Amino acid sequence: QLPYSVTLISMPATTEGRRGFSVSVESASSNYATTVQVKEVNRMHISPNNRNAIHPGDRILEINGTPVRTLRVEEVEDAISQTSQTLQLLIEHDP
Repeated sequence: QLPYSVTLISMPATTEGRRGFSVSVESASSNYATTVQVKEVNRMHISPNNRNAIHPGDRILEINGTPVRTLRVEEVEDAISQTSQTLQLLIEHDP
């Protein structure tokens, strides 16, 4: 009924604490990330090209090409917080 949009972005390496967003990770079974949802966004910490590509309520489907349901909760958060690494994200936009 409503549009379903998916965006692939690449976030360049930055300094510690400045990835530009946080997540809420729900882990239904075991310690795997079932769903990864963007919680907060600091637009000024995001490069101009990606500043309008990630919003609160968006869900992260894949991190650097890996579906998040196969990652442990710590691996998801490590990837976001390891600002020395380029971070590729597959983002499902919320309608």
